[PDB]
Amino acid sequence: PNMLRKRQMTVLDLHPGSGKTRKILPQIIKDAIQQRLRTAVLAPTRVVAAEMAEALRGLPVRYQTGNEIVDVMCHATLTHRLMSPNVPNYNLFVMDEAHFTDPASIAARGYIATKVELGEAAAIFMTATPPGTTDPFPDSNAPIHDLQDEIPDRAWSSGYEWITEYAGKTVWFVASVKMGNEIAMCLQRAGKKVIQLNRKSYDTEYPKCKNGDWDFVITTDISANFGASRVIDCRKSVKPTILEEGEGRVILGNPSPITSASAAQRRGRVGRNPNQVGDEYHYGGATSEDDSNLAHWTEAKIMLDNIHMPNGLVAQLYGPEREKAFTMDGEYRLRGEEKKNFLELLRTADLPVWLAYKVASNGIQYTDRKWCFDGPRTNAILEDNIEVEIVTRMGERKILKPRWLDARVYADHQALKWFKDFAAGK
Repeated sequence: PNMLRKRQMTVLDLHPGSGKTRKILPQIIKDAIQQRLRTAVLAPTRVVAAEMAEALRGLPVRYQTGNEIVDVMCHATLTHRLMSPNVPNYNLFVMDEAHFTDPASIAARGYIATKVELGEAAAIFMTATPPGTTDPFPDSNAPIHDLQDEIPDRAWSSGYEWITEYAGKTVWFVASVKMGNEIAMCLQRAGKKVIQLNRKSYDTEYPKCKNGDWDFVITTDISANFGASRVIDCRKSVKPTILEEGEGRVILGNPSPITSASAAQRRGRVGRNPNQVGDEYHYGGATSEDDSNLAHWTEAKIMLDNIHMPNGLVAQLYGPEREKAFTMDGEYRLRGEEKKNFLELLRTADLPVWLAYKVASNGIQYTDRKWCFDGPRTNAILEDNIEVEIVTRMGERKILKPRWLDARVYADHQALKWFKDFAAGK
């Protein structure tokens, strides 16, 4: 209850499997309402806000993704609102999964930390792996066998007997959906039942695990729980990376080492049941915290620079994250029409922050799509081995050749489809 008073930043380092959302969160919220604190409760991802709504039943809470003083929203709803000209004076912020390195999450932590430092609010960040984490092997409810193994990143014809011999359930984190599919098909040829949880997520696949009739779930990301007694972790992921070369570019790099926080979260899927001994975590490479060129640090700073504060001052990243990229505070601030264009490119067109910033900072209007087509011929986007063409709503056929390339807009067929609609003026 005391943690709720202004000027306190509390990190609840709760090791994986402690049920923070389900037990600890409701008590905090009950104490907040009791103390009449205007409270923002922040969820990172799709499911967590909903899991919060059930956890917080009976409590006067308002969900935003009449008289309630507690608001539940995604990390990103807060950040997008903060940048706009349209946010309550929260006395308390509670951020669940406060390790997420989505740019809007990083920016949200910076804003919150800044408000707490000013003595304007209190905050509680809940996560097993808080920012500044370096330990991939945190505590668990049951001991876990940590095993360094060579992990395949493609189909195998022989060897790797330990993978297929195992009798229990395995979650295998792979570096890419493509790689995941090769592996899944491999395992299926070996008689294993496999679920690929990527963006067939809440299709059949998400609650296809609850039936329990599977041997492996192959996934790239986010670490709801399953029946797993074993995790296989390639310990790599493909990350958007900024290349400062030309007029600048964002690439999706070859698979690179994950952070210790990510490794800990992956490992933390197992060892959760104090009556189940022998769970295993097999990992295939080192972690790294050297990731200053990840797009998200710069994108977080772009967002923070664009949140106006009262003291004329610029919010800063949360302390342990400040070192991830040093710029002069305010460097990325946009004003007037450029800022309006930037927000529209973010909220309507859903462009990545970096790309929205490049377009708006070059004085381009939201509705002017010429930049999608007037880049150098080296920038032509190719899909299934041919130049991508669109027909604009004006009746012109154009090759998609953007002035700035952000690989996230052509990462998958669906990303490229959305970007083509955008380029055409749909």
